[PDB]
Amino acid sequence: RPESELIRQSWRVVSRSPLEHGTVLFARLFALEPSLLPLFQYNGRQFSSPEDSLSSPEFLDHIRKVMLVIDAAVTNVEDLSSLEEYLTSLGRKHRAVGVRLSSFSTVGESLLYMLEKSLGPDFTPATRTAWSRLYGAVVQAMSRGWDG
Ligand code: HEM
Repeated sequence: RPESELIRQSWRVVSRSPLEHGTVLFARLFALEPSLLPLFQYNGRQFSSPEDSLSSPEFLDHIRKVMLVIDAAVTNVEDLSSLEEYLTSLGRKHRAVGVRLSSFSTVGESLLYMLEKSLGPDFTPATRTAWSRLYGAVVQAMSRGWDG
């Protein structure tokens, strides 16, 4: 795919600083859907406010993990048979921690938000569309984990 290069080129900008950019993604996510905050239960404690998650090493590690999985998707943008089974398993894991599959739409919007804000004018409509397609494919693989 040649929309694979829009993804690779737009990801290089953000992939150099995964935590900063993933923080934008999660800040956006909780602004859009505050009910996701309690799903991050580290040491059986709930974050009261979004900003509390940003002081949590475990939550920031989760942002790193998310950026690593997105980086794997970018690396395999032509692929996604390398990752199908891993994503399913990642879906099952999220289902288990209580994430509703529908929340991954908000995540998608957060990721697109974050890429728009990082790329400015370089986040063309084509780049947007490419990412929506890639993210959609990632979620489709993960959705198998909600065993449907
Ligand atoms: C609504 C959005 C999400 C929520 C509420 C969420 C929540 C969680 C929680 C609570 C865990 C277990 C604790 C931890 O490892 O920190 C987890 C694991 C993980 N999440 Fe997320 N997550 C979300 C989205 C994502 C997305 C979109 C990705 C990937 C692009 C992702 C990648 C990971 C990874 C890599 C793990 C470790 C899975 C394992 O090996 O056990 N998460 N998530």
